[PDB]
Amino acid sequence: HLTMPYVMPGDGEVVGVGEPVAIRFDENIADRGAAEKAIKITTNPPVEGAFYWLNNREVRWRPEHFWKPGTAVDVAVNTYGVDLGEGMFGEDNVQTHFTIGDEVIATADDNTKILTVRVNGEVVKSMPTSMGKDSTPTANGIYIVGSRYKHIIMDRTDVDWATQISYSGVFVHSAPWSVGAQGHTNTSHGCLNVSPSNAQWFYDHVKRGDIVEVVNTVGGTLPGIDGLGDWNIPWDQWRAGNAKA
Ligand SMILES: [Ca+2]
Repeated sequence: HLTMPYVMPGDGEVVGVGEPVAIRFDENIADRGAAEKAIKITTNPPVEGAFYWLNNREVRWRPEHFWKPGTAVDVAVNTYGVDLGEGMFGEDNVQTHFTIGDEVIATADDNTKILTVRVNGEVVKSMPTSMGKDSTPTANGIYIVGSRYKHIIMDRTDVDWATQISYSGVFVHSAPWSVGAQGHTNTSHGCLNVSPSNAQWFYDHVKRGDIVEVVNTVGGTLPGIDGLGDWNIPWDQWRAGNAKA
């Protein structure tokens, strides 16, 4: 009858301008309103933001637009002993403080099959890419950079320099097998294939909460409730929330 909250990002982290605050509970939350009320987010410079649930256990908070670099965020999850519905009570409080770093937005345009990395509005890197085949396309939309792996076995394929950008399993990563197609032809299951050198560059130069935007593919749009797809939910839907849904 107790539920523990877990907050991301980590205390003292510097994250990108797309990073939502995430409060994840280890049990389903029946009274989302109570949970939201128990979570106090302070921003400096102050910016309006709102809660939206990605699933029964995890709520996100973010502003209407990407964060401003330098913004400091304090999160107080004051859930200890709070009634969260159906006889479940918050086990404890948790807190985090984090800050926003540089604006890093990488745009993959299916028209050019180039991923262009912009840091604070400035092009710093361009890399040929091979995106999802027509039958398995990469969805368009805004993706948030999540975890990274120097090496990972995808699921069985060994992969180097893998930067995760969706929970659905889209990564930017080393793809030595499609170097010839990069910049020319889509060959993947959905991942953004780039050269070993470019994948290592990307891995080294991004951080959690940086943004990848995919445009002009034959896919649809990445689901807002993917896990890293938050920004695809239009603000008016996000702000309205789903506490009573
Ligand atoms: Ca109850």
